[PDB]
Amino acid sequence: MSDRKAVIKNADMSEDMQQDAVDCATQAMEKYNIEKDIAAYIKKEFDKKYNPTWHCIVGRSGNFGSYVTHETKHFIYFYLGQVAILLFKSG
Repeated sequence: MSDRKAVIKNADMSEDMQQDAVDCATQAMEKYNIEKDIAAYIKKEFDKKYNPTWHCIVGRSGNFGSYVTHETKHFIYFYLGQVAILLFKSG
């Protein structure tokens, strides 16, 4: 019995981001309980403190495997029971 997954999938970043992401993700979920604010709070917190711009997006097993490339060259991917977050920099 575990109705609260919340796990990370993969991350090809330096590491300071998957760390600041897991935190900005934890605080984003603690400060914000929405889906567009978590992505707007992590995307706004990332670009406003990591240089524009990051693609902190959220979803639910929709189609994060045929429209997240954009030549990322580095990114991270979180999971939250039915939800899927994708942070990265398409700069």
